[PDB]
Amino acid sequence: HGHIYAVGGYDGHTHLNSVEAYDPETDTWSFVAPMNTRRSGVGVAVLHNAIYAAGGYDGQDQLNSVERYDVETETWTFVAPMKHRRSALGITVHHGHIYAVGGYDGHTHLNSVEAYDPETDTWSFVAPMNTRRSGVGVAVLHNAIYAAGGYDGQDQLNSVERYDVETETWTFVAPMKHRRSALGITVHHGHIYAVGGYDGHTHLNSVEAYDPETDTWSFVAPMNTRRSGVGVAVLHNAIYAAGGYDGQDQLNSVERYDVETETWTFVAPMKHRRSALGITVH
Ligand SMILES: [Ca+2]
Ligand SMILES: [Ca+2]
Ligand SMILES: [Ca+2]
Repeated sequence: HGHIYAVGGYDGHTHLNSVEAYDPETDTWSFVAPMNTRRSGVGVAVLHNAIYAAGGYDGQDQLNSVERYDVETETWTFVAPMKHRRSALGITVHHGHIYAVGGYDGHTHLNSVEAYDPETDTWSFVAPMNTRRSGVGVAVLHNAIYAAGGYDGQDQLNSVERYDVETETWTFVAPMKHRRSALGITVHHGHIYAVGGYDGHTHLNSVEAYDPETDTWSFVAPMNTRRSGVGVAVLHNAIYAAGGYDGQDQLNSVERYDVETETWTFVAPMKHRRSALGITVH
């Protein structure tokens, strides 16, 4: 449907159940049906033409609940809950399944990983990561899921792991040049883009890109704004960075990276400021 969906987050006072969608044809945001549950630190993905919002924090607990938006009915419906409560988890989709990666359960930072089967409406565990990671960024590239950065309970991480769906286990790949917790992670062309985050000292406007052909990370032009708790997605050959936290304020601004001009430019802001939001393209 070629729209960017911005899901939940925290606006500085409220944990949001609000959802809005960006139309690139008109450069405008409009609101969507709100979720059943408030969710900051939420993970979101699209599976068989529906948007899933998994985990997060509702203002009182970390969540194992998971809800599913159908664009036709404009309704959010709960599906089976995750086995682990997870805020600041990563969420992605591979081979018809949703993968919930890491996160924080209210006491522990998780290395556990669970997969959702929409045909049986059940979650199952898969291989845990080598490293515990909340505030992790995930994405899929070819036959693998990548988990980059995050926070292991005491350190912000620059390490990066790859889940090979054939070997069914996680292995380390080249680390990021910067440590990044609460970063955004997305895939463009054949590369993984790591966007923003927090390095233990400041909130980052920097960006770097992973080439699987060479197992190396390289510099890309930084964004105009520092953003941890940012959501990122690709739409029509451009990368969008929406929301986050610049070190002082939750953000409603949105920037778009053009790969030709290597330039970030602001587009229309969202109606709500959202740190620790989910962002996906539907
Ligand atoms: Ca057009
Ligand atoms: Ca089916
Ligand atoms: Ca190759």
